[PDB]
Amino acid sequence: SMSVKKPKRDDSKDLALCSMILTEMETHEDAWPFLLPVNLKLVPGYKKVIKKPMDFSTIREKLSSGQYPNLETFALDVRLVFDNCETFNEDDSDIGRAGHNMRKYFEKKWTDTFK
Repeated sequence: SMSVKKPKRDDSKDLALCSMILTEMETHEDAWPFLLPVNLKLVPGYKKVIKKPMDFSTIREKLSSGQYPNLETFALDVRLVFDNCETFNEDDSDIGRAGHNMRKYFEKKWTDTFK
């Protein structure tokens, strides 16, 4: 409350650490469905169904240009990429499996880097 603060958690490295995580996601072999925005002209249904499209390149640009206020807003966009993927793709598809693999990969790096 006013003039009553919890001890200040050091957030000075968060930008660099989220960048490193994102590099590792970018270079994973199963990243390929996620590297670029889904082409809304060429993928029937995507535009209407997926209200907030997100992809690694778009997160990378947001990150590089100070559009994440804190590390939680960064994790929300990463999770959105996987949530969108589950919304649109069957679990038993290459892309569906890719999404589950990447989300697992991300959540471990997240916990190990910050928790």
